[PDB]
Amino acid sequence: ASTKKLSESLKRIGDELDSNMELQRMIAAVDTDSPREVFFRVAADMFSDGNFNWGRVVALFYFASKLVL
Amino acid sequence: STKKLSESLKRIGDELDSNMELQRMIAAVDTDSPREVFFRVAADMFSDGNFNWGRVVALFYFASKLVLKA
Repeated sequence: ASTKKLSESLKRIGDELDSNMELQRMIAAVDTDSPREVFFRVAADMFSDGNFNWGRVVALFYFASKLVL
Repeated sequence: STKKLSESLKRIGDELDSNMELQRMIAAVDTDSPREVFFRVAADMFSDGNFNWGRVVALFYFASKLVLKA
């Protein structure tokens, strides 16, 4: 427990997002014609179990960022 | 197709929320000044020089839990 430990945990997590080549490839393999359709399709499957927890929403926000930027 | 990605993202989000160590350290921020905590953690996260989007999203995950507790 400390501010150092928290920063390293977040640093580790963020670095896991960007360096996960499998995720990056799946994200690139989706589409680039019409992001709106891709977003709602991915969102529907992510939440088909009904669980709308904050971690998943942030994952979806990361995905949308890569789609529009 | 879209399924493997959605499953991948769902797993990442559930892992964030089940990171008990992470949830526990974040819950310990009973500070008079959230701003200082925010800048302190953000400074350590970027002390190398790499301002990559993944770290920013994790900082955004942290900041949301930090600020939306009041």
